[PDB]
Amino acid sequence: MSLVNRKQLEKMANVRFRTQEDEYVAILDALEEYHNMSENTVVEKYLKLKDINSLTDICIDTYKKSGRNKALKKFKEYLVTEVLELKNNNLTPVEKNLHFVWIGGQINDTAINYINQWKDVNSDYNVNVFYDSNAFLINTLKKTVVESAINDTLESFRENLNDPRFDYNKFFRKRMEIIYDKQKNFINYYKAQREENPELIIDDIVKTYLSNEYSKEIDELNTYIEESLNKITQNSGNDVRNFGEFKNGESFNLYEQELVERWNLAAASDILRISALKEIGGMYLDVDMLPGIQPDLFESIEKPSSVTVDFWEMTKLEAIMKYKEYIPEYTSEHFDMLDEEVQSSFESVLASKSDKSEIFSSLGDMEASPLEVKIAFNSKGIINQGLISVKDSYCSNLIVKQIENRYKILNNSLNPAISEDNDFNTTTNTFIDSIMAEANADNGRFMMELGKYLRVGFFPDVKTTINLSGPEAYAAAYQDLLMFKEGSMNIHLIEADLRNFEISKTNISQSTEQEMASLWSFDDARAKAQFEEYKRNYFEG
Ligand SMILES: O=c1ccn([C@@H]2O[C@H](COP(=O)(O)OP(=O)(O)O)[C@@H](O)[C@H]2O)c(=O)[nH]1
Ligand SMILES: OC[C@H]1O[C@H](O)[C@H](O)[C@@H](O)[C@@H]1O
Ligand SMILES: [Mn+2]
Repeated sequence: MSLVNRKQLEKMANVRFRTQEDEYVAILDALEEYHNMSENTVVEKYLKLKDINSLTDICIDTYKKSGRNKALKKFKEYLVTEVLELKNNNLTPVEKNLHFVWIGGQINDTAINYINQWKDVNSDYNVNVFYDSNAFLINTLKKTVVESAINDTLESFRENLNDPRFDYNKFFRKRMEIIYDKQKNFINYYKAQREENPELIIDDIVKTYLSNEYSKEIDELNTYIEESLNKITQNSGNDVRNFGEFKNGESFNLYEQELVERWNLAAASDILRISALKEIGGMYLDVDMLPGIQPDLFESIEKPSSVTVDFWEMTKLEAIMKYKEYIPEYTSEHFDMLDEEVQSSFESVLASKSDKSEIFSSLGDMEASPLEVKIAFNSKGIINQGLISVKDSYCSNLIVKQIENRYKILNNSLNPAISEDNDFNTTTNTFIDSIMAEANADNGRFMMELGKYLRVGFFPDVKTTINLSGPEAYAAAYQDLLMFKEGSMNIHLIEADLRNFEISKTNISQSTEQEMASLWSFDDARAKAQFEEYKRNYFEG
């Protein structure tokens, strides 16, 4: 399963009676010396593969009317196969680090209780829980602002709360306008202050703002900052403000854009996590992820037919937490819908086990390609809630580059829109017009997905983050890898290509309670339920 030799290819692209051009002879040359490269690093072999590819597309280019073009194009495919061979066969130890991120406010007990499960079965792994010591008040800032906007929109309706269609669609639309205006009022303040006193940290600007505009007590905010700092210190805290390579890189301004202006802590988390992986190596996990259940644990209990495979994965966890109680206040919602007979079997199995290690598996020694970042999977494809990479992996670099390039395209259209000082609607329309003018056949779908950006976290079903800093940057990077290029914007890879980068399902339990509620986004059914709750509160409060 090695790949084609110098004269093995030379008989493949043999065209009768016609001379061998310089750029063709370069392919063969580079190909032979690749086979003498069993001294070189895994990266050096990829870069030799990239170049053979860069010479082959340059041979075709110059000779559009060449008989070699059929074999020259079949060779380009053999090169892809070889990357996949280079990746799977040449594995190095993954650094024993677990990376979590919680930024924007205090860490809640739930996250720590999830994190501690990883701690309890991975004593040989170092754990970082990343926080930003300048920015404990963003979550407070957003919540105050959203609630102020909730109350203002309801003040607008009220005499029309009954009817007709002052429905949940209309509410979130109006609320968006108010939110935009408040956010832009804060952003303007932030920038006025940073220009005046460049020494002021995020939280200083924020608490002064909350005091001036929402009558919050600075003393209580200060107390909150001090408690949050103490709590994260007690829990493997690691400060973004001491991560120097991150502070000084080209992604820090983007990270702050998301933190300070957009209040999207998931997008800020996306930008930081890949950088942690690039700089330290190891395994990244969202705080709503729990260890993998032992393969042979529930092997005696059979999934009944009246149950989703995903319902079953949820119940497996809930049965562990009902009987072993590892995580307090874990839901039993789905477990309780089972039979007597089926609930009995779970207790009976969760009985013969005494150690947490008989329930949850350990990561132990892991290995990956110096080329790759491994990514978790769910039914909708790849997902960056789990990631594995060795320090300075080739992909970690390609993913960083993808994210920065995606932001460069966004900010190029967004910023001129914003720096005209208009309301939500006009700014949206200018922004979209601009995105539309810069769109082309290469970046089309991605551009369509960018136009909802001003609404992220504030309106139902707005997922822009996925295309900017999330899973799509990862797919683009894998395509960069497999196509010997950089800057893919048009994803043509299918499921089978991406499967090469999967973390095995046994290493993570993804079907957790906290996974089932998104911190940066919300669907329509949730938006409807929220609307109705807010009306009641307004009526009763
Ligand atoms: O206030 C917040 C909210 C989210 N996050 C980060 O964003 C990640 C993704 O959150 P979530 O799992 O809700 O996103 P989802 O899986 O629904 O896309 C979390 O794990 C945290 O790392 C954060 O740091 N602070
Ligand atoms: O990229 C946006 C989000 O996408 C995914 O759903 C991940 O669960 C989360 O870690 C990330 O923040
Ligand atoms: Mn999640």
